Amino acid sequence: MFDRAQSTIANVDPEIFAAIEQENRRQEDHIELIASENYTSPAVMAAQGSQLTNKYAEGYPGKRYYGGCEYVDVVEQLAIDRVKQLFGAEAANVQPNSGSQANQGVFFAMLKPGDTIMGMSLAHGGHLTHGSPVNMSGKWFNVVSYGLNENEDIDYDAAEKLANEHKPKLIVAGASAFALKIDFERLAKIAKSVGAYLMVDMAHYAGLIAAGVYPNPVPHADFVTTTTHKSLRGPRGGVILMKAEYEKPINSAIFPGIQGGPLMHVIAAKAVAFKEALSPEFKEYQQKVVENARVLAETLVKRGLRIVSGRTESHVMLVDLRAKHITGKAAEAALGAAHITVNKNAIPNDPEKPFVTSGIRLGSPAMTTRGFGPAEAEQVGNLIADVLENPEDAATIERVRAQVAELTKRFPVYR
Amino acid sequence: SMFDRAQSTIANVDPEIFAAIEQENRRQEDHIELIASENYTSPAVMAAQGSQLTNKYAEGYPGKRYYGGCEYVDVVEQLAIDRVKQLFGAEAANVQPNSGSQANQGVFFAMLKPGDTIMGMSLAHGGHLTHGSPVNMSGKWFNVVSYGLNENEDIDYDAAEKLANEHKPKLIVAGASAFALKIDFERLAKIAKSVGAYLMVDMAHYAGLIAAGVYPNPVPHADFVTTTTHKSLRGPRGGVILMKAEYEKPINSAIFPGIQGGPLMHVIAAKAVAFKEALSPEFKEYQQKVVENARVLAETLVKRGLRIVSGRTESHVMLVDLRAKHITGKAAEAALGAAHITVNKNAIPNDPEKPFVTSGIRLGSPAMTTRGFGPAEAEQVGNLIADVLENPEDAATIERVRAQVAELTKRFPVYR
Ligand SMILES: *Cc1c(COP(=O)(O)O)cnc(C)c1O
Ligand SMILES: *Cc1c(COP(=O)(O)O)cnc(C)c1O
Repeated sequence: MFDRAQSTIANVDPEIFAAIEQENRRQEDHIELIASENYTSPAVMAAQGSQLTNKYAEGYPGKRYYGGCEYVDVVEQLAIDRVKQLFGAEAANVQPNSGSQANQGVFFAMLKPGDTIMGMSLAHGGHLTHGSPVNMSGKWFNVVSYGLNENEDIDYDAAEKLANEHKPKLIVAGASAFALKIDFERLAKIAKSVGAYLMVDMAHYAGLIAAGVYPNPVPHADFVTTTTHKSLRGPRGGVILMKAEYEKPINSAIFPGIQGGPLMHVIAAKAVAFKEALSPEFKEYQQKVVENARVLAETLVKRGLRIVSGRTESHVMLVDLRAKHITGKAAEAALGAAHITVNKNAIPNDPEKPFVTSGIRLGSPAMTTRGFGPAEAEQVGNLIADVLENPEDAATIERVRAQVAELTKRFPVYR
Repeated sequence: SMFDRAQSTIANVDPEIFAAIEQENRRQEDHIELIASENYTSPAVMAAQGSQLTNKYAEGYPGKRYYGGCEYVDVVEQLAIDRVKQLFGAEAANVQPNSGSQANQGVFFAMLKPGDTIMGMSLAHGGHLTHGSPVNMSGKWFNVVSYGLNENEDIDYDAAEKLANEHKPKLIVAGASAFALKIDFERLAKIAKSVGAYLMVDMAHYAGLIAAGVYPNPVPHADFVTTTTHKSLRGPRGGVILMKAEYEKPINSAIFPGIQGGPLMHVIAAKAVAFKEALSPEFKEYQQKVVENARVLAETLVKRGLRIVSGRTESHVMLVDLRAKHITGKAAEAALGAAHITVNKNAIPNDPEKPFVTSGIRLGSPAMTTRGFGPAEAEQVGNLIADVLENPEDAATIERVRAQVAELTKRFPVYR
């Protein structure tokens, strides 16, 4: 059971082996445009497959409850130091188990149940964790939301009025389906004017920010949270960045507040991902992410679709499908049949029900990771439009699927 | 390239992290681990969590996902669910919790509101941080009443019953991180029912023993049973909630969209592997050995003049009262560590020492048993520990024990 020769997934658990093999193949054989998805490196995966899963290391480097933490301390401190370097942060906590736990760490440190918070409207591109009434963020706190103006940019003037009316203890900024640069400096001014903390959840944009191709919230915010996966291209998990004055409450909130033993193998994987993100090659990658998203958007507009906000300045776009008389749900299904993975998403003032929608969200991080360039981004844009224009036509779906197969064979994810 | 498995190795990409991992692998070999919450998980479990399943966003549940493309991760998660239900006889399960802490928090988010009253076992008497500490969520946002041990150092069920009637808790937590005896879950369920409270049993420490049928199963008696997948269950690091079917909907909703986002599908694959291992006859043999080795270790320490809190062990764990040897828990932990025996200090009931000093150490057998120790080695270990406790500052003693420990760790490698 503990011989690495005999204890292989195939020998121990053939069913789980088979499912993993089919998932490996599924990742190769579909073009992934879900904007929150990426492919992480073999080195990152190897780190989280390590024996570091065996170590209980409650506490912090040099300040652990148990002995024997000399080497996991080196690992965690490298992760902290590198993520501080990436974002210019005064302090960091690399223990959060997920983006959700990173956000909850800030809330636990700084708020009490019933306190008022502001966040971006879910209907307008905010995330579940930014105040949904079925998420902790909204169930146990009093939430006021701000959204977009008529031009489909953030309505900063409206946000300012709401902040003055409701006096939130904390303002959340960031989004999961918003294509433009967010004015973090302006949001910091608004927060300061009412005595609120500013927390920026940069999960979608963190990789772009690390590469300098999207604005950095760190100089402006009290707290910045993120996933380590998504555009940062790391393992699944979370990070809190914070001003030095908040180092003690934040660290205390993560442990012993809301977590126990950190996942040290995942933290090793975070450290590896941060080393990758510090490299010149990562900056080139993110430049390509931005270019590919722009080209994809441009192509869809040429084919008669509309981009919410009118343009992208990031990795992501929300496509208004109404000109093609197809719902987001129907588009997602037809594209999936053609081996293009997207997700439905409501648009501002969507006429359709919430599980139907009039939009799809698309992002470039994953296709860019597997090597697509602008010529491929354009091809993909045209293949999408081909499906949208005849979504139930077997021949169309088959033609697109065949073209997708040529692309996925030419651009394998893992070698 | 950055995505060529030939070139993207830890050693090539991140030599500093590679070096630290190699040193940790060596550290695991070279010490005898007696921390009762520690174990060594299998190469197959590690391989699963090193897989490409880390790339998949799979918010929601099997067949009920937000995104497409979840056919294969659905197979994985449902296998995990089915196997853990089979292991414990549970009516329903949620295998998404990121940790034991998140498993507990899922139950609280589902069933309680801030300010509600809960009961849990006293931390001073063997309860866990997550059972109501004022600096943990469990205690900061809820009103906590604790119950503890009687004069015999067993749970004072009569006192727990009186407290439940006085305080009318919405939910009673049972389970412990430093308690050696069988807990009477049936009795606690009667107490909870009598005041209309939910019973949640946090079985993290005991879960592997329970799966093997060598410690009592709380599942027939509790509304909710939470656990880690690591510790005695010997899986990857993460959590599980087991629940009566009538609570399936609130529990699942509480985990997602309530307190988590995308599940860690690679870790869930690793959980499924660990559960398959736990279903095997070899795992039952392992847990029988865990119980035997803990008993032998305890017996040996008693022969050498130490005392076991509660007077005996009925599980994988023991709390050793060190007072007869005039040594603190802190001092014992340090001296043993110098001799390559890893333990942790722990307060005893009515400890005369300050909280970071203590009069006890906690010891457990899961890890040493995993690497192949039997009763002869458990007895040797007991004697080596006593040798150190009797002369903790004596260089010759520490060195002699270290040499003996090195013979044992070379004989019983963790990974081959
Ligand atoms: C995906 C996401 C999260 C949650 O991350 P999980 O690791 O899925 O818990 C939080 N915030 C934002 C903006 C996200 O996009
Ligand atoms: C270790 C433990 C936990 C916490 O598990 P983590 O995975 O470290 O969050 C909860 N309850 C008990 C009884 C434990 O022993």
